[PDB]
Amino acid sequence: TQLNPTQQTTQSAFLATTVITAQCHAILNTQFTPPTVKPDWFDDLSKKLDSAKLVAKQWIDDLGPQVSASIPSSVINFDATFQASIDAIHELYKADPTASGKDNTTVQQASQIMTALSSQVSGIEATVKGMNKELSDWGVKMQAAHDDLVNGATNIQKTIIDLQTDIESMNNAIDNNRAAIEKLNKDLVYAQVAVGVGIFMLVAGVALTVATAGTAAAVSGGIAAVGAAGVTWGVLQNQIDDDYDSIAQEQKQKAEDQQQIIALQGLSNASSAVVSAIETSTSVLSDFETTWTVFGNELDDVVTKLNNGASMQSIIMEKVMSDAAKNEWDDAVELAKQLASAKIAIETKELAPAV
Ligand SMILES: C[As](C)(=O)[O-]
Repeated sequence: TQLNPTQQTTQSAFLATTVITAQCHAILNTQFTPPTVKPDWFDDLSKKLDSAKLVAKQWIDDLGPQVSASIPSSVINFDATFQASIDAIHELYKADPTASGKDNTTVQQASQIMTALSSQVSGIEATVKGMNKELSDWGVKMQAAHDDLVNGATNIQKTIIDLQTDIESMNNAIDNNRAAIEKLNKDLVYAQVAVGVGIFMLVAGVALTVATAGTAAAVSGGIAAVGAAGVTWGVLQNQIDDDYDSIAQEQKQKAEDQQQIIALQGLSNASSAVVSAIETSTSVLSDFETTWTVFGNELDDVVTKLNNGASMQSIIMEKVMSDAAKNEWDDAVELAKQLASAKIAIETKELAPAV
């Protein structure tokens, strides 16, 4: 069975911010080690990686947990007043089911109940919008760091005239792998069934050189995918194998220092993935804001109707007052509670393509 509209935007928004977190961890799992003879460009490119890692940590340590928690708590924290409000309206109707007219006290109370509930929705709208603005601002900083890393690698790669053909091959495989991993994550974000509570993050370094992480001239690109009880470590290995198997063979033909230069775009695999995840999050956070805006305007419509002389009878038939809406809301709250307490596992490994 499928997610109802409020469930869908709740879950999608939350999973998308969880992908940002996963890819920030992937940035932190990106690394490279100088060759035995450290070249002119190493320190400056390393600083650019450090800058990307710094921005990643701001999300992991501060902004991320706050944005991600705001999505379910907006639903959870609205529940008590929403229920009491709808119950009060039902009770008003039961006591005076023919009440109509702006001077009728039942109408007046119903109007005041829905006006106050709408004012609460407007506050929630602003809260979500503010969160999406904080994400936006942070994402500008991450984009800057990403662009600087990309451009740094690109300029270095231009200066070694012999390797241009191998760099092209590596960067084709890198683009292929990025796209494949991105699809795994986007598929989850946009899934239309309940993900459950077994949500996890798979974070890998990917050897792009013969030299393993920590040894001279090594390059380790980062990848991450979110899944739930569908991503697996075996799936990630088969993709790495699919995309990089041939590059791993080619890299063995090259000197250690050369393999490193060929792999330098890998240092921004993780940050390109974070940039994509920022894109997706901004979109589904707008969808989530829209969930609240729609609801707010529905309540406003009830207020307008009452003030123009509508009967309570006409109001009790509206969508917001209906049994279906109550049951969808109740299901959205439950979904949101499960997300808010979900304990998201992080598993970290170092992977290499096949030989
Ligand atoms: C009451 As609602 C935010 O699920 O439309």
